[PDB]
Amino acid sequence: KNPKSDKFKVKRFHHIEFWCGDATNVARRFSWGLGMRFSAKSDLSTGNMVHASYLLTSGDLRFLFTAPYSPSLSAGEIKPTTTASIPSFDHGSCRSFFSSHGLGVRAVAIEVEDAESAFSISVANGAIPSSPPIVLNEAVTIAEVKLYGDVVLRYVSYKASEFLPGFERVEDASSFPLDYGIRRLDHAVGNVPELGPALTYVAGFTGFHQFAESGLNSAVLASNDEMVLLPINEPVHGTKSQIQTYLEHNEGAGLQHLALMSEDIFRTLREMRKRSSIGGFDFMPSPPPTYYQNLKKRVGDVLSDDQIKECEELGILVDRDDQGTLLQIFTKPLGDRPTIFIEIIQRVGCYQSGGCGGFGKGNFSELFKSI
Amino acid sequence: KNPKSDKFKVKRFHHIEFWCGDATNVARRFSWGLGMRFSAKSDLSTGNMVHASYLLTSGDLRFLFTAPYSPSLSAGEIKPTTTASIPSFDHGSCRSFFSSHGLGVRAVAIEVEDAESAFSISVANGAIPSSPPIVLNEAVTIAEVKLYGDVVLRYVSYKASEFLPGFERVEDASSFPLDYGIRRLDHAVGNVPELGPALTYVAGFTGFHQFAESGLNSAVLASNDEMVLLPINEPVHGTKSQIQTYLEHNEGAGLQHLALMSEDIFRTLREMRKRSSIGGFDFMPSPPPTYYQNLKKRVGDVLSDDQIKECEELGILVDRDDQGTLLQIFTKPLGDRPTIFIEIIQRVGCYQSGGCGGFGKGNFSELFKSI
Ligand SMILES: CC(C)(C)n1nc(-c2ccc(Cl)cc2Cl)c(C(=O)c2ccc(S(C)(=O)=O)cc2Cl)c1O
Ligand SMILES: CC(C)(C)n1nc(-c2ccc(Cl)cc2Cl)c(C(=O)c2ccc(S(C)(=O)=O)cc2Cl)c1O
Ligand SMILES: [Fe+2]
Ligand SMILES: [Fe+2]
Repeated sequence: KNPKSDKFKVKRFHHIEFWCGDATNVARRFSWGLGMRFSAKSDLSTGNMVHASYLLTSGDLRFLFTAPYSPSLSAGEIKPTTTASIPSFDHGSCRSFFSSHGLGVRAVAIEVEDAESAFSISVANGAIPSSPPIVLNEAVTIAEVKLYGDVVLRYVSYKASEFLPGFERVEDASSFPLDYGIRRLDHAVGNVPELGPALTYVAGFTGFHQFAESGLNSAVLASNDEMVLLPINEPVHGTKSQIQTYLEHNEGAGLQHLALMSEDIFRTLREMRKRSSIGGFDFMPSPPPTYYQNLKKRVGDVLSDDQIKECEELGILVDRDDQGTLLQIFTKPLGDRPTIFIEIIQRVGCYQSGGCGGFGKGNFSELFKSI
Repeated sequence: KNPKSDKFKVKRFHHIEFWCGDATNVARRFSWGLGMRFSAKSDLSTGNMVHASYLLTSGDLRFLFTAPYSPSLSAGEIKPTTTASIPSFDHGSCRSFFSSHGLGVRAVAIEVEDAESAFSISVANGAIPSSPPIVLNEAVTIAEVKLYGDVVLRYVSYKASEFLPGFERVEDASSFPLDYGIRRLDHAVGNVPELGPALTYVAGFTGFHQFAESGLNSAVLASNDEMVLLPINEPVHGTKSQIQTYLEHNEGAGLQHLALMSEDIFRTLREMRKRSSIGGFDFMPSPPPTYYQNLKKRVGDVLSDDQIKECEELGILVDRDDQGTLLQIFTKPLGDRPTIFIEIIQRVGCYQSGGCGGFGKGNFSELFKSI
């Protein structure tokens, strides 16, 4: 069942903010690799003396890339006089986050009905406050609470093309319209040392209900309509687990993978694979000959032999459950450390029902099986 | 005149090493933007638990991109037991360099006859030692001395496709052969607060001879054959200077620009300009209508009206001196801060004579003039 126990009104995923060393180069790599458009900016050219922030958009998915300038530039500023466009930004936290964890997701942003209320309620139910609700230009309100490790859950809300006050639109010869068909964030997954408490903490302050060898135990938390999915993994050892390997290279808990829905996974993967070796993203090694042999018996009704074989061409993995089918594939790590990666997905069956077709639990032993 | 006063035998530029936050994304941006090939690597996959280093090559130009992993990975190592492939690497210095200056050049590497001797001699003539000569796998010897700010002059020497011991070749489906025609480093320029002492210091320890409004005073230091060019600028104020603007955003002295020679500047600029908005590098605003009108009188004999107008198409600036002509164009800053940039050049007239045609001093008042 889905209890619908949300403690405050949640709408949709709103954006993912990466904390980087140099925002410019990462966005520009991400843009070309993922087919994402340069749509907004906040930096020196827009009067921001604190941080450089660049927004990539594709359909409704928004990726934000941020880095700190020399503190010397804003040394005359105080919070009340700040030129930062994201009031929660902190030079030390960012440099500290980036030193300890490397390129990674700092904030999972969700749009809510009233972020002020979202923050209060959440903190009343045990959330660790990170940034208090700030009202920007009397139009947008943001707040932040701790999610897991140094990742924050960011609440955004609008009085109601615009990202945020202070961000300028790139509407231009500077924003080419790349688009490899990716459209929205499906899920955002965290790696933590202990699942239970992570779950109890997060479920405790949001009201998100459990949508709930491998080397992992996982659980999925979700909003009332199940359109915000926030899964969490923990490792398991002795008889290494790949979640532990993440925790060691990441220096503790963080965001593991960003599942990005595509309106056509075949075109998305043609386009992304054309660019792997030329500035884009590499993909995990393709499953076997045989794995494409066993899909013939199990996805039949979903997929004609033609649509199948072309999964074999693009290294797409398939899985299924009573509610539907799902097409997925995984990138290699996005940066230097073997930590955060990206998943490209498309769900068949089920607006459509959030979480349609599972998350590929099936694929594990059915890749395996083909070797 | 050129005195030929080198204190030790110098051969050619050998490589430029950038210190980055995340080496992976910068190399991958640089590769696509500049038409440079992924040729070698040293990282976790090659057994390097200390740093991730990725080599871009184009003709003879080598760009190296390096970043630190979590120190936790090599906590059991001591210098004698290190898995670093570049023995001079230091986790703190790198993170400290990167925090203070942001994306930038850490090392200007020159190949010498004997780096051990190069280091001793230089330190005997007043160089500030940075890293002592280390012999790698009984084949290559590197040493480092301070150049200016936190930039080091790196001496490399071979017992004699290989970069260095410990670097693996990417010879593969992983190293696509991009090539927009860039072939070698022409010059490497530093911005410092005071020109005199910088010059006296550097000229003092190398023996490099002086090959020697704007808002700057500059001087060019050069090797015996004048194939290694190491120019230095200082600012001038009151009656801001753009060198001062660099010094403020960079947090002091550093490397200003990398002049990259192309075997065909028109093809290099077609290819680079195709990619500006799609993961590549942006170029400074093109000079006027009129500037292309005045080239008609002054480059005539060098360039037919056809070859000229196509400078106007690509925003290429031209300049000249008795020894020859030179074609040049400048990128916008390569990273977040308005600091380091790249120059694309091609020299006509003058093997060819190092420094043929000047550095574009002429272009300054002749851009100006066209506005
Ligand atoms: C339940 C949840 C939402 C957290 N979830 N669980 C997985 C998942 C499944 C299996 C393994 Cl090993 C690891 C993960 Cl993270 C998961 C995956 O997106 C997933 C599915 C399959 C595989 S693969 C390529 O077959 O082995 C890898 C991953 Cl990472 C996911 O979302
Ligand atoms: C002598 C030396 C080797 C250091 N050198 N000097 C310049 C130079 C010339 C003029 C100004 Cl303003 C600044 C620099 Cl750095 C220089 C340039 O490569 C150069 C030439 C022209 C212009 S522009 C586009 O006309 O104004 C800008 C630059 Cl950055 C250069 O190498
Ligand atoms: Fe997933
Ligand atoms: Fe130059």
